[PDB]
Amino acid sequence: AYTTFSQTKNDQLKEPMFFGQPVNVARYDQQKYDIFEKLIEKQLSFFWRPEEVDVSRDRIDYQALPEHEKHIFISNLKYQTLLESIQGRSPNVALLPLISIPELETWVETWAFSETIHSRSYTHIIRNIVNDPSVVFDDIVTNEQIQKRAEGISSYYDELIEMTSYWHLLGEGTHTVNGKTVTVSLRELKKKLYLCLMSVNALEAIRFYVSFACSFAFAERELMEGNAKIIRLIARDEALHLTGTQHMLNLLRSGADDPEMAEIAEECKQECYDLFVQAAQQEKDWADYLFRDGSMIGLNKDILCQYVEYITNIRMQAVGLDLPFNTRSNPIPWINTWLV
Amino acid sequence: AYTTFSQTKNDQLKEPMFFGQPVNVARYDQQKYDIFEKLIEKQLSFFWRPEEVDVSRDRIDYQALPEHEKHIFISNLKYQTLLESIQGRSPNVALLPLISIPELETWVETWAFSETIHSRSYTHIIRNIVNDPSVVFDDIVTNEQIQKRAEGISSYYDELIEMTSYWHLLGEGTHTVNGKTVTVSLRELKKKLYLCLMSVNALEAIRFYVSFACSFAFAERELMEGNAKIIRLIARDEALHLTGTQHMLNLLRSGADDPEMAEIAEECKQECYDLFVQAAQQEKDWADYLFRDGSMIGLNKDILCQYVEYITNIRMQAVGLDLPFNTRSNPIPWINTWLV
Ligand SMILES: [Fe+3]
Ligand SMILES: [Fe+3]
Ligand SMILES: [Fe+3]
Ligand SMILES: [Fe+3]
Ligand SMILES: [Hg+2]
Ligand SMILES: [Hg+2]
Ligand SMILES: [Hg+2]
Ligand SMILES: [Hg+2]
Ligand SMILES: [Hg+2]
Ligand SMILES: [Hg+2]
Ligand SMILES: [Hg+2]
Repeated sequence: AYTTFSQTKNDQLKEPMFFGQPVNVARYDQQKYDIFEKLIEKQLSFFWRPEEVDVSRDRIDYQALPEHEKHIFISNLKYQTLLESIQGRSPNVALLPLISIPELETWVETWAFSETIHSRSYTHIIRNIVNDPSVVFDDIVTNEQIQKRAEGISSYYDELIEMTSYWHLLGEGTHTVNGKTVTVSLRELKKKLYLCLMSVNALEAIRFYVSFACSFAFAERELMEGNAKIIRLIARDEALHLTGTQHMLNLLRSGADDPEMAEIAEECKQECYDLFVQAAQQEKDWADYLFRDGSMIGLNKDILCQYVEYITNIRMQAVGLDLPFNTRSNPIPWINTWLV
Repeated sequence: AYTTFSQTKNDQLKEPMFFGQPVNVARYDQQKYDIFEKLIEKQLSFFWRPEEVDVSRDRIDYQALPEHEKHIFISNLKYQTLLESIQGRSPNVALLPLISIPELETWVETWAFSETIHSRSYTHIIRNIVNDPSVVFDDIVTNEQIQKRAEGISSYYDELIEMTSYWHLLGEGTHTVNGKTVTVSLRELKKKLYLCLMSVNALEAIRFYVSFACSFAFAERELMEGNAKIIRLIARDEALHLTGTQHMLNLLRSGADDPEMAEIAEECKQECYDLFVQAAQQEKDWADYLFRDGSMIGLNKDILCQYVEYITNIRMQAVGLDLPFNTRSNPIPWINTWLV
């Protein structure tokens, strides 16, 4: 039931963010939610190209690095790479088919485009510090260590995409497919989207900020500056992305866009709380692999874990959830000079 | 049966362009087909922002235009806006789920992204020349003459998107759904893909160039110069887009990438020919509507129809189809001043 161009003339200012009539005309002179247009404008003003950044000295720095420090750096790089690979394609495949207002549709495509730039920035870095990228990229797919901290991400997406297909093909109701009953409920599909968005918010607001900490730690000891410039640029974009998800979630919760959503959100309550708790726990567990062969002066499992708790409470509070960790001060205040 | 991150370790250099294992890692250090990486790089170096273009004198230019010329300029602008709205979302929703090589996946997202900048530019022009933009945007969806093309284009995308869902959900074979038999054939799905591709090739290779001629006809008279600067940037991007689909089609029909597709394209060869000739005929009928109230300096239904046949012959030959019209030279060589 999906269409690339709905022939019905509708007031786009009256459609909900999701599940309404598919967007037909792309206009930007007006918007139901001005914030998405502001995010497109900001992101476009930040346009950058990784190839231009000078990472020529990073090879000398990396080579001089002690083995366990090479391990920490390259492992952080492999994870960032896997997350961006998924973020480059997923927002378009999972959200585009469900969006019903123009500014949000375009923001999703701009956001996803920026992710492919990040992925491209990692190839730029890898190529300039290793003799063969092929070894780095192949290890990403294998090595359960990586897949372990990331387990569940592709899960939330894949499930949303499949239920969305059944909905477009069969419509709401109970059906018979090859002799088996299949139920299609819009209420359950709306729940699937909210949970997905929450997982994405956790990915960009928490999982990525933990990785930045590891990157900037090297920058503090005046090493890997080429990588550092790029990470600052990526972090500047990520702040825009997390703002977008925070607004999507809070607007859906308010009930002003779709009352049924506010009702479902109250039911999603414990589930979204738990997925944030699970993500936080996965980041900590990943620390065990990062510091397998040893840690660094100002960075170790303990400090990283404190930062995970510190940032998770901040992110969860921003979307109205209760805080799972003890309140604390920033454990690595030096990172502030690198962000913003 | 689609996944945002396939857990199987595969050689991305040995996968077909389409219908293979879904892309897992996003890397840009190598590629099966260099053309797509080349295209991503060129498109990125061309980055521009419509806001930067001064269109402050276009308002007075438009008001002073005779009645029939306003009709021409605005009808053309609305058709362009229509196609751009479709091209900004469709390649993503229709192709991403079927691609199996990383360079092609990112090119498609980069391509789609560039189209949303084109949509943004038309909003920039429209509100700088009409006072009440809503009137323009609403006519785009309901205009009977314009829609005499919207459904045909949308139909090719929609049918491919629907069959793709059945294939991903049920797989090949004879199934039953709510008392009805439903057959799923990969061979038929392959044919559907070859068709959106031929259709989109005709769209960017022919439909858009016919509209460029009209825009630059005004620029040759020193009118609507802000509009002209923007169409020049747009046309520069389109040359890259059509290069992309031309390569996809030739790789699929030669048999180099997928023997089966080559066998399929050979059997539906007459259908592909009729499809291209049908697109040229619609552009001819349009020129008719465009000049129903009179012509202007440098353009008329006859000169325009001659350009359609000239450009159509060139594009069809590029993808292996016989020429439908008589060969001739370029009817309007002055257009090269604004193109390539
Ligand atoms: Fe990113
Ligand atoms: Fe992001
Ligand atoms: Fe375009
Ligand atoms: Fe295009
Ligand atoms: Hg999501
Ligand atoms: Hg998700
Ligand atoms: Hg860290
Ligand atoms: Hg198509
Ligand atoms: Hg025209
Ligand atoms: Hg024309
Ligand atoms: Hg064909």
